[PDB]
Amino acid sequence: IPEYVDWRQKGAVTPVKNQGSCGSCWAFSAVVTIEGIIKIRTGNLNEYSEQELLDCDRRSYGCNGGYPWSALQLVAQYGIHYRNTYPYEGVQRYCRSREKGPYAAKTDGVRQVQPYNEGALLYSIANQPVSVVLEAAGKDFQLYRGGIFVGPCGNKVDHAVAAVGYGPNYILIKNSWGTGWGENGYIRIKRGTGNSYGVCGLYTSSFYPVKN
Ligand SMILES: *[C@@H](C(=O)O)[C@H](O)C(=O)N[C@@H](CC(C)C)C(=O)NCCCCNC(N)=[NH2+]
Repeated sequence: IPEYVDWRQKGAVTPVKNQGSCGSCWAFSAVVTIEGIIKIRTGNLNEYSEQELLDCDRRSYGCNGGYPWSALQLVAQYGIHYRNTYPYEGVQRYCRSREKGPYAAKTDGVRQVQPYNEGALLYSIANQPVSVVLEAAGKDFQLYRGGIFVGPCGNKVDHAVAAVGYGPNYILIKNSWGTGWGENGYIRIKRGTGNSYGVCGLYTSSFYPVKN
């Protein structure tokens, strides 16, 4: 795999979103990987509905949090609507997939990256955007304004984001806190520290959709 991967340069990343007050990071995370893999497989970049995952993933808890892997299973089992048809409301409502006609996209499945393994994560990111989790509760993460982030942070992972690239000394992360946070909405997190958790627990739990 190359020394640098940046899926934004391959036109595989949609603009940065702001999840707002709702704890829907897991659905934003999931959607980034769906948007990425649909572009990689079909050549079209589209935006898909975080709101639909929020309303329709019964394993998750709406704005109270959820599971990227569960949302990814939803999309493989059923599909997902365009974001324009099922726009983000920042509040869990009832699942409106049937009202909004046929799904715009469907995946074939969900894989887990083998946890606590930096090379396994980078291999996956070389192929497509990957849903990853990290500890975002710490003030240093929240006030991040740019640079390679090394922490301080612990391993109490609480926030699902999407890795859309990496370099020699960082993993490139699309966050869902708007374009004002971090590096236009992105964070570069240090890798290769020999901490198998990853910094801020980045290697704890990573998933990507499969599409054939
Ligand atoms: C993340 C966010 O929106 O910033 C959001 O709180 C979230 O989805 N958190 C996850 C943990 C990460 C995905 C590692 C989470 O807390 N998942 C468990 C479900 C939420 C707690 N359960 C209930 N019933 N409230």
